[PDB]
Amino acid sequence: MTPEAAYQNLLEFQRETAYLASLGALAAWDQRTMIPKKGHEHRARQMAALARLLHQRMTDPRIGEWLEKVEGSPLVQDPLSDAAVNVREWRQAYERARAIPERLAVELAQAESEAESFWEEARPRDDWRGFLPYLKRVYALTKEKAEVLFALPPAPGDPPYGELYDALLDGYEPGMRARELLPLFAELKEGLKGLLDRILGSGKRPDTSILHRPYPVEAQRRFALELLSACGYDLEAGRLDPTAHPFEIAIGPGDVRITTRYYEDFFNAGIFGTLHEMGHALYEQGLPKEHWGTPRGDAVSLGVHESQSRTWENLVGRSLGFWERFFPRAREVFASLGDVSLEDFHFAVNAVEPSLIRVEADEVTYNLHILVRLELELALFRGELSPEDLPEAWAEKYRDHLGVAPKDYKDGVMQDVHWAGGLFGYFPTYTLGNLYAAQFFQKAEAELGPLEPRFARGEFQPFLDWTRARIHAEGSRFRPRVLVERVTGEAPSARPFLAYLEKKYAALYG
Amino acid sequence: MTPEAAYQNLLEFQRETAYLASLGALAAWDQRTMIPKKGHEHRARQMAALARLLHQRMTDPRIGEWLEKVEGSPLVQDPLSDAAVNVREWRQAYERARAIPERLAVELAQAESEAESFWEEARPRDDWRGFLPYLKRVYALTKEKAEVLFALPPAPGDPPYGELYDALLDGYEPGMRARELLPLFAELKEGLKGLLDRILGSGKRPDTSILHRPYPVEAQRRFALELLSACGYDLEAGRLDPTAHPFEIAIGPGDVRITTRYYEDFFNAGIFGTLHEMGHALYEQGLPKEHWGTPRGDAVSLGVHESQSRTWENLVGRSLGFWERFFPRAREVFASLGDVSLEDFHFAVNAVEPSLIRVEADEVTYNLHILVRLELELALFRGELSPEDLPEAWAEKYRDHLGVAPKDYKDGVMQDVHWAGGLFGYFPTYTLGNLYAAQFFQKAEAELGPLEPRFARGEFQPFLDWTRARIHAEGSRFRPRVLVERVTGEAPSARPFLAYLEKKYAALYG
Ligand SMILES: [Zn+2]
Ligand SMILES: [Zn+2]
Repeated sequence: MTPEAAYQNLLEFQRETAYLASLGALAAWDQRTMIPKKGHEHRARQMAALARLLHQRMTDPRIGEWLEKVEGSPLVQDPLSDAAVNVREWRQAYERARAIPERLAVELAQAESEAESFWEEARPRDDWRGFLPYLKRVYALTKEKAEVLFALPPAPGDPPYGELYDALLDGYEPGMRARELLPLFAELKEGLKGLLDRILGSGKRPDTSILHRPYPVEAQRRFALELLSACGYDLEAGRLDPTAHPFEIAIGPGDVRITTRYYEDFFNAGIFGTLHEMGHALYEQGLPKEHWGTPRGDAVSLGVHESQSRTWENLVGRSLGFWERFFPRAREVFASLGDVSLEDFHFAVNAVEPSLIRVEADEVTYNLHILVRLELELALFRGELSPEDLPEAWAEKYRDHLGVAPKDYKDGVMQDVHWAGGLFGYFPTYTLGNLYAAQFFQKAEAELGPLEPRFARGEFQPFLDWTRARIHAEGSRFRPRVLVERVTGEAPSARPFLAYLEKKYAALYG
Repeated sequence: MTPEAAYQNLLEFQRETAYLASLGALAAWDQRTMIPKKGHEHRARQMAALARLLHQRMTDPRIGEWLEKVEGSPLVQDPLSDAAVNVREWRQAYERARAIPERLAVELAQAESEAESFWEEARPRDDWRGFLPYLKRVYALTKEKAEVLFALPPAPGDPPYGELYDALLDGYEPGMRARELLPLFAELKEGLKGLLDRILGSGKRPDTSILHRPYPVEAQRRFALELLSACGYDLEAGRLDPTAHPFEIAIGPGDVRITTRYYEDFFNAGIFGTLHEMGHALYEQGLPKEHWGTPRGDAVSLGVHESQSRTWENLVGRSLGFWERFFPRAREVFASLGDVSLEDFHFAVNAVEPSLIRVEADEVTYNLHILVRLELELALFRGELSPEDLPEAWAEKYRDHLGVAPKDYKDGVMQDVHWAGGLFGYFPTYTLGNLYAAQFFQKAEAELGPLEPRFARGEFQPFLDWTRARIHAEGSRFRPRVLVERVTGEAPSARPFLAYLEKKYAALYG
């Protein structure tokens, strides 16, 4: 068996797994939108059976045989080639899937399910004491999983793991290590606190009460569809439906779906949430279809994915140019806007406020919430902090980073599901997406010409085409750090994000 | 390995296949309702990958090992026991799936796909000449499949095959043979022609033009939902959505879905079509959930399934009692009914008319369309008729059975897709469903008391509970012929259907 024959067998087998898994993607979409109230228990059973099948296919020893025969062949010598890109990822997933003992996968999966469902009810009850045993168990098995993965050799071509955490972080953000995040976030922290301090001393507005007037849900839907169409989302290849928790989900080429949630009495949630999910969807629709089902045709990381959602939510969607374009229409469709000026509205949708809850934070304060979760997760995995001491260390860092501290557990350390779901090394990606987005955006402006005037006329397609040629077309060919450097000429940095904020908020807050 | 251990292994393996297949059911639902216009090609690829997986699981040699160890064991000696019912079906599907050579399955699947897509365009063009080669090929491979299946021993406990056709018919209608259909349909034919002849000589009405006034689509939807709720469809366990071609589809316990099609200018299609699909759904919702995924928990045949759709479309839905109940509401919601009396409306929805097109036929003429297709299919498989001579033999039997003959191919021998899709031995089930339905209905009235008065007050739940205890609860425990006899005390017969028609139409047509 030549390396070419083995590469074909491996591509066919891996592509078939992706097709079967995408029926899982469809069922997950349906579970959150169309499913009958009484159909959930069966759906879970269906998902569980699919998961067993995929676990068999992802650990089939044939994958090792074929990989053994392809690796070191000429076919893969060029790291930039499709085959090298694919095999690099296939090897790394195979090795990680085979290295976890079933005993450990099963206990971890069970502990995360128990802690998630206990957390649903315990957060409204402010019940740390009863939640902690569940979180303690999830941490432990997560830590045990980290050690297993750490002891594997990293993928050929990437920075080695520096410490335990990196083995978790690498799953969500290939190639990203703590020793790169440290300087990145230190620079961001200093710049955000200085900018917050200047906003706090401004004595200017914003009139957020404008956003809490009435905004009929059905008019929000119609207005969001106009926005989706003008920005370039292909509605013939997607759809928009209501859900309890907005998400985007890619079913396959020609089928990328958005969901959102509207609030009769809050403009932001449904409009900017639709735009945020549109950004994700635009990435998925711009990936190269001839590589669907392979690593060359998959999104490269959560950071880059979040860079595309945040590009369209904030850098476009919350910009002066965007609203110069669409504010007249909004006054036509929303009675609560009849007596509202463009300047008031643009300032209102960009209000800044230190607050306890991350998922409600403005773009200036949001990333400080991520820093504290990062700082705590590193303390945990470095063995310097214990889950029992998490509530005090949480408020300590909320006071130093944001200048406000929780008075309870509900709106404090228990506010997010992530840790109960065993999502450690996940949070930094939210911030990486913001830093990447501004860095991409700055190069796009430098190559395309300033974009505010173009947005004001509704011309979004050149910037969209630019993100396709620079980012979406590449799939997983380049690790994020390398992709950022190929598009922008420099390694990931916080300065473009800070420059973007400093200019935008120097103008709004005088 | 005991027989008990083998039966458990076999139940676990077979139930898991059903769960994976039900993700196929979900994707098929989505393909006809929610899928984006550009997502079809991927969906087909997903369906194709699922089909390969299922084909592997359905022919896994382990099924033969486990069956070998269970068969002849005490566990299965009682033919009425769950294990016997299950193993009977598992063996028969395994043997039929293993007996078809891949060469033959692949050519047949290909020939049916080619002939279906060629038939879509060729029927509007009246293009027999170009369609015939495609149909000729599908017949041949279908005939070859019949011979393979015929040469297997029939399932222990059922009538032997009498001739080639029975091997096809048995797949759609377990245990049903041509030599039972012959007397059944001969009796039906004589009775329908006599009743048609009396209707034709009546000189009474019906005013069908009432049904072609306007009926706003959205009011049809709201009215159908009232009907669904009153008849006992569990909307918390289902849903109703528009589609191009109505169907029902069961995804799992708690999740049984209906689709329908409304016409602004034709009342019947969307209302009675919703009721027809509701009948299917009511069967699926009444199957016993603790046996989901096994033959004991599956619908037993297309005839019985169609008996439940036709029960609710016609025996309930087109009855005087039903409209005594719901006609006032219909006059409240439909302006075109303001000047219309109950007597006019009930006669209109029950109009009878010999016509060329089966899918538009009234309940008195519809089954004669099935007889001719049966007569032609038997001629083909007995080697007495050739596909080339099908257009003449078609019009000959349309003249003798219905007294009207097609003038072209479009609205003649090419009107239905079935033969191009290789659905031979399928059509008789439509009529078996009508005969069963009336036979069930007659026993229900004899045990429950006349139902017209109960319908007139909206009391549908006792009859629904009766169909659950008599039919739905049984799953596939009894072959249809045996199930009809356990519920009604007699073997399937045409007389209850004819008695039902004779009384209903003696009154409408004087
Ligand atoms: Zn996001
Ligand atoms: Zn039907």
